[PDB]
Amino acid sequence: SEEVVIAGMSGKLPESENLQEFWANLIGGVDMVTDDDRRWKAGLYGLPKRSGKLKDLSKFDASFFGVHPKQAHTMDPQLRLLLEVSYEAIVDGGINPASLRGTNTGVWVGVSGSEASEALSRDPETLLGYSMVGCQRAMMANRLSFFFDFKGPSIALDTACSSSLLALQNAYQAIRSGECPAALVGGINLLLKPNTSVQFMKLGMLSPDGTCRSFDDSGSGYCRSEAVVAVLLTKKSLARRVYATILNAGTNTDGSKEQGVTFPSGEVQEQLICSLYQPAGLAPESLEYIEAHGTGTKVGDPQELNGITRSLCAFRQAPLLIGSTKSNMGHPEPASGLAALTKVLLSLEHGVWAPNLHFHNPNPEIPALLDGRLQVVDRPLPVRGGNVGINSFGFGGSNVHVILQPNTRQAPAPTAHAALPHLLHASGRTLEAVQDLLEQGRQHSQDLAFVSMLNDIAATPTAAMPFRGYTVLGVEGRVQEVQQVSTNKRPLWFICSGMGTQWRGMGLSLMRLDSFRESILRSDEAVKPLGVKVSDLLLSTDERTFDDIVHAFVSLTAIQIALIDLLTSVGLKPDGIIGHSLGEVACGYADGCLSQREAVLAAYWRGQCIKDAHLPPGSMAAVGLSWEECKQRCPAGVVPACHNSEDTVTISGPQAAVNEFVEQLKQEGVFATGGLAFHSYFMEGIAPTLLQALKKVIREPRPRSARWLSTSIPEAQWQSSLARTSSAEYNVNNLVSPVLFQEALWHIPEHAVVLEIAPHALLQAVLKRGVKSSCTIIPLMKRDHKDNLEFFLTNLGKVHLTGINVNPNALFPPVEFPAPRGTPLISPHIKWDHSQTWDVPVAEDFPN
Amino acid sequence: SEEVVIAGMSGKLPESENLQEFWANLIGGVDMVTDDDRRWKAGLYGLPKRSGKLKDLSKFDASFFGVHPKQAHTMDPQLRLLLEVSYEAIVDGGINPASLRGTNTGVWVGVSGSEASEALSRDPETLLGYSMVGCQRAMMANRLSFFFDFKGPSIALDTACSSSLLALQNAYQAIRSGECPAALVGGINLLLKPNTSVQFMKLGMLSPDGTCRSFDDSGSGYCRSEAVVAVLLTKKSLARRVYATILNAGTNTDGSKEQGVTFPSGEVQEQLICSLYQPAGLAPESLEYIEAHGTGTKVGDPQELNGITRSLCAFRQAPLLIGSTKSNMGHPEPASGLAALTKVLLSLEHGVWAPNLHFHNPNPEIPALLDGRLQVVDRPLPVRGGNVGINSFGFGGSNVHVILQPNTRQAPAPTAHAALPHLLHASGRTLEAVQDLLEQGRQHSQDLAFVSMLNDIAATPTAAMPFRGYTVLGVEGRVQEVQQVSTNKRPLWFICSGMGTQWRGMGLSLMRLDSFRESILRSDEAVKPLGVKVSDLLLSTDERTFDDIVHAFVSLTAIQIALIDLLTSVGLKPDGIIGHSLGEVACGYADGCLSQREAVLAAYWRGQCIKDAHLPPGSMAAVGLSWEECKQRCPAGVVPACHNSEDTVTISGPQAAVNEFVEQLKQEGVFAKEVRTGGLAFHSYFMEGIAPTLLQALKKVIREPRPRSARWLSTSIPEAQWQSSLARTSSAEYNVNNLVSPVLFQEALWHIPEHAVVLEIAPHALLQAVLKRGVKSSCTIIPLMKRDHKDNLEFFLTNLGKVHLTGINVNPNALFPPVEFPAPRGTPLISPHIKWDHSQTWDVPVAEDFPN
Ligand SMILES: CC(C)(COP(=O)(O)OP(=O)(O)OC[C@H]1O[C@@H](n2cnc3c(N)ncnc32)[C@H](O)[C@@H]1OP(=O)(O)O)[C@@H](O)C(=O)NCCC(=O)NCCS
Repeated sequence: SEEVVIAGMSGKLPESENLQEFWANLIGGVDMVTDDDRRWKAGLYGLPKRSGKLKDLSKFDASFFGVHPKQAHTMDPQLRLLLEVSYEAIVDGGINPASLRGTNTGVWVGVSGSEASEALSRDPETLLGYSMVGCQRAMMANRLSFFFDFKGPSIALDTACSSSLLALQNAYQAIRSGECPAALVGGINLLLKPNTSVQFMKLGMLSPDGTCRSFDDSGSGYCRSEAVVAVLLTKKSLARRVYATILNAGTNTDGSKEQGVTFPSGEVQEQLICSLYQPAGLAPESLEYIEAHGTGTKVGDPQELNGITRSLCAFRQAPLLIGSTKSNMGHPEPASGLAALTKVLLSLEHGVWAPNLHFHNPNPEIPALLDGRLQVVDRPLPVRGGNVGINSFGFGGSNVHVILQPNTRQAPAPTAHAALPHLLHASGRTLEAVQDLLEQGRQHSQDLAFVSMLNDIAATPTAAMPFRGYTVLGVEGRVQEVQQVSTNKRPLWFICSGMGTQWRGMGLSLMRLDSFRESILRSDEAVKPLGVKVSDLLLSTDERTFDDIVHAFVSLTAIQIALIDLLTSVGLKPDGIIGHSLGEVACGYADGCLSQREAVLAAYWRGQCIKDAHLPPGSMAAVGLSWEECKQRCPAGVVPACHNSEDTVTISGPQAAVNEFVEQLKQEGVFATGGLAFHSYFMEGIAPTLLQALKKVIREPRPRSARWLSTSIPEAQWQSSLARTSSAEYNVNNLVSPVLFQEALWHIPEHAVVLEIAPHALLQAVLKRGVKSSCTIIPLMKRDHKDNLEFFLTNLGKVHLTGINVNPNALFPPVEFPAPRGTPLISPHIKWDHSQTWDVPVAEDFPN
Repeated sequence: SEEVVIAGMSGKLPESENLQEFWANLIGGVDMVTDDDRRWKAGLYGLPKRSGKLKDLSKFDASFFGVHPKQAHTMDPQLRLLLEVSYEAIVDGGINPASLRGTNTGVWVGVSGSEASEALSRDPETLLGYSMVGCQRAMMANRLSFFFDFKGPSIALDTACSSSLLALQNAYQAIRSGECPAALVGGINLLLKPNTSVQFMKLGMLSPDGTCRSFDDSGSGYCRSEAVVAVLLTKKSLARRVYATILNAGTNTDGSKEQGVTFPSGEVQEQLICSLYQPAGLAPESLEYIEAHGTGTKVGDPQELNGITRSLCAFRQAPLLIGSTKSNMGHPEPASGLAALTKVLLSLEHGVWAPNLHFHNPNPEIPALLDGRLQVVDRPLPVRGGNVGINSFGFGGSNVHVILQPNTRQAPAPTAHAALPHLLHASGRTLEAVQDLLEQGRQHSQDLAFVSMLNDIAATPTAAMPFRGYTVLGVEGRVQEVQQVSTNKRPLWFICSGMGTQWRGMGLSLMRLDSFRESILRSDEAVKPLGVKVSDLLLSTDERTFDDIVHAFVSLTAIQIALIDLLTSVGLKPDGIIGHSLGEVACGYADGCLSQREAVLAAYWRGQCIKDAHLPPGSMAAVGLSWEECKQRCPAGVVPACHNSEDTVTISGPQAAVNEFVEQLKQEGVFAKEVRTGGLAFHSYFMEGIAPTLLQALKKVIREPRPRSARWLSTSIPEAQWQSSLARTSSAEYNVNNLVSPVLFQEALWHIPEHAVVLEIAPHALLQAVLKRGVKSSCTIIPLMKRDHKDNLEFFLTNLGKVHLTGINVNPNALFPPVEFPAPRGTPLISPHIKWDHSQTWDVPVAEDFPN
């Protein structure tokens, strides 16, 4: 009531294009403060040459954010960057942004400077109205709320250095209280305007060396720095990834102080800390590490650390580890808190505290550094376990402290079926975007949570993310396609194929998959009282198992049902359905006419009734002749049985006549079963005995829907009493009547996606010829493929490639969240279309 | 679940130097939008000539706020003005700011613009570091928190037009939750930089006519305006004044909208409203009036009002009254919400809704205006009763709504309490500041709550408010002084006087005062078993009552105790204490040595033991001779008895010798007059006769001798022996010693420090004369009662006033029965009578300080 977690993060920091580059610099002891001329000539107005600066301000994937180019060029680069970082942070947490649209999710952005607004409003003659909508401080929050459709609070707040952590704290209370299910929290700072650094210099706040020497005797001021950081908070119930749980957080203010408004009151800071620990059941003994503000100033460092000594150290046996991210990258003013937060969370996730720079000699006014009660993290130390504190104190006296509980959940042990292959989808703005996400999958193909999260974020509108891809994890090579999509809503068609598609040990492969095996085990309950188990048949090693015509009819249709069950579980419902032979039983299941039990028995009795009449030897053959031209040339006894295409027709009749009429047909160069002759007169013998058996199984005939196109009954009689329902009468009719397949294939619309639901994809050949050029035709199993699970997965991948959304996670047992600690970061692999590049204000745009 | 009230308010609005001028303009239908050149040449860059502007930005009482002049000149005028308005708002609510120092009181300021910061940071070569501390947006909140010592949150927030009402809403939740006992909420906007108006113009947001034609068909944009407003919220338990109770408030945000980020979503606004009424037990039927955002834009007016129609009108039988303060003064952007709030609260307080301007033809896209379900307040209508809604919606989509319950408490009946005089104090920055507050008191002298509040806020540090004053209400003429104070902490001395101070029906007057009467009735219980009641003695008509030496001793000391009890109840604890004669008994009470019972019996037995010995006729006389010169010239049997001053000494002895030594002393031209003593010779050998009989009686009354403190200076025992066994405690032994030993009074009066305040605690102020001569020139000497004054209550009050005049804080409210708060509705505003020292004028950025 209610637990609040840090779910996702991203950022741009000095010399750090994303949080991965940031971690690299932290743990590697790189100093991200630089002295180049990026923002203004170094030395200008006597300023320090050193400051923390972002690599680039010019990039922004404008069309993704609905920004036309004339506006993009007049947005605060703070905002352009924050839009990307905010998206990065939401998907970092395994969360599809669509899941939060329309919700009362809040946005709080800590921000102290609107230097671009100043620049872009300097000339009345030429300025643009829309510059306000891209630059005014309120918009730093409001444009986020607008893009993401977050209808909770949308506030830009300024408390100077504490602004971003105060934003965290405000968001935290909104979630704890119930106001908000989640919150996007931002911190931003840019160094565009030199006059600002001069004001700070003249106040005595900036060190000339341009260095935050956190805790050192040598410390003589702070280094100004840039940062764009965002973090997603959610209530625990919505989280996938969880970096940490926020145990507590508050703010107070120094109030009145004899020494002046910018003198930090260590006593009041201490007061804030004290109010948040022991009074809330949280012991200072529980802390492992505290991230101090640590700007490295003569006055403020001792105030702060001595305050820590009195509020926390005094109630502890063990030394308290202390650090400050500012030693590494300088001080990004209002973004300081979230910048530091990312250091803490990256440190926790990697198991190692990233060390401070510039700590050579403890400040002698700070007893606890000299007696070892505080221990500066000055080389990488391993994370021993414990809660974490964060200070962020602004120069006007606004103080904030937050207490974190790191997530320590470990990966599950691999089970019997983590050995399986998995499927990974991706969407993206560019080819590289998709390539990178897929590569990350390949590199962490065993991290079930990581893959589960990547799959959740892949289902996106095709307008927004026009590139898709898939790869199959857990198999020999790089099995991968990636391609651009066009935004046609591509309609989905199921084709259930007939006999001929059986084979030796089919579905031995897919029985490994728990989801498939369950649809087989449910088909077992339909045929247990009749002394047969489909599960045994599929798992059988016996060469001859499927020779028996009941073993074949039941196994063929039980596999079609399992394939339909999987396809359903991943979110595919068909726009149209078409059968061939025995496939019309499976179509009935796909249409909601037959239950599972009904359809499996309609295959058993269809097979049992034919086996028991020990009929004469018959034969069929596909032949290269049209429909009307088969009736012409067919010897007596042989009839055209299935209208596959304009060129292919399958004929049916007695073995004698058919084997002869085929050898005489090859001798004129023309294209040319179980010893049975389906869809001929031969089965009118079965008609009455079947009708009776299947009247006992299909008691309550349910209507066929518009989506299912019949192949047992021509278009002409679609309206009839027979065609209304999937009755026992409908089924018998299918057996004797011809299969009018090419008849239905005319109806398939442009750009459709056609799925051949069968244990072997026999009709691939026919469907290409029968269906429009645009349409893509996708098999699901192939006969004697080394591994059909791989095959199935690879072809689901091809469906995702079309623009239809597919979520593979339902194929495998669901992952238990929160994700384990150490689950790889997602934010750094979200890549944008930066073909771009956009205007950025420059020093000469401001007064001198 | 803690009730949150709006306790106090102040502001500067267009053409309106305070909320009274603002109310005058509202109810009078004055248009505060003007077209002069104050900020920039009107018309510049094609801008509207019209905007709402403050009369002045140049004033600020810098030293009061601890701002040195070099910094004052480089502060955002927003902040300078906000500091004054914030102070004004706290004291408006009857609340002394000192009562909130050190507390977790929060500060939230809605603010969208830092145009002064831009100006003051334009030249690197010459700019000041201090400019940041006076101009950066965070400081608009942080400097308030610094000055007032408010240690809760200190946040400057920007949601464009909704910022100040969002600040109200955030503060509201902090108080409701327990985070904060109170909160200062500000809203600020200035029009310094023309380029900003150009940006707004180019976005299509500003009407050319420079007018918010709220709800009119004609409406084509908004008028930009300035405003500095602040409001104090508290939890109910801390409030004195209560304008209204906040029943509910929330914010949401429009989110995603096809039409663009600055298109207002009436549907989402509706959603916000819906979430705050029926789900919280608040019925739309309960509203009387809703203050709409009402910027007067083609698109936004219908979105808003139709949203109101669907969220509220649809659940109402009666028409809903609607208005917008923006018709009156334009739109002050982030300060819009609190500006509108003051309209609502002023309207409520005066009993009349201030009408909109510029409403001629209803916007035809708004059905509810045409069918009468919404009724624009376009002429002044009386307030019939009901809850009030306020909308404030920012152009980036941040929406806020607050629901108010107006305060309707009425003044109690004057009833069976027949009207006493009261005392009214005031502090201020200038003479006028004090004169005005006192005048307001005089004009509302029967509003008990108003007076009680004015008294609470008068107690201030003397460094900060160097002028004080008082008046006595409820009496014949104008009893008033006002004067400047010096910042010496002036120490407070009590002088308990001796005999001679009795008189016929003394304290008949002060028995009206409940607190005094009770200290008499407690002195009655000490002497009921001995067949005497002091209350009867004071109320007695018998001319001779106080001739009897026990009637006098007990009544004199019982009144001294009651005066000490009053002085205590108004907050005065003495820095030093000094007795004379029988006064050393009362000193014991004032020092915490004697209980009330102990001290009243130590007067009874001191008097009864002298009455019993019917000793020889004796006499005393004050004489014009120094201490050592009396031992020289005194005939044997006469001794110098009391050392009153360097000039006056009272001699004591047998009637024979003293009457002769007085006629021989006038024949050498020396001052010499008899003292009326009951024919007795105090502080002579004559009382060694009483010594044993008293010591025994007083050992039965003072069972457990308690130590005298450093504060009490003895007059029965010289300085030299202050360390002794006798002087440790206020024992029976100490008391007997006083009777026989001389009274060493001028001895103690040397010790009284410079600039002290000396109170003669006696039923008549006999020693006034003596104390002036005995004590340093600086020191001020104040009586408390005077013999045969027409009315001693008036006198007492007038002299408490004179104590307040010195810089020592006195709170008269405890003398009278406590006022029940919240104050009644209509209690006069305080904010407009808080006047500052505006002698200095300060820099204000100008249009030329920005780019062109
Ligand atoms: C300082 C002092 C000289 C001033 O005396 P004062 O100004 O004449 O004061 P008084 O109380 O006498 O009052 C003034 C007038 O009212 C008269 N009066 C009215 N009511 C009176 C009353 N109840 N008792 C005595 N006199 C009274 C006086 O006779 C006097 O008359 P005058 O104006 O014609 O001279 C003198 O009060 C003094 O020294 N008192 C201290 C005596 C002392 O030390 N001990 C006494 C007992 S231990």
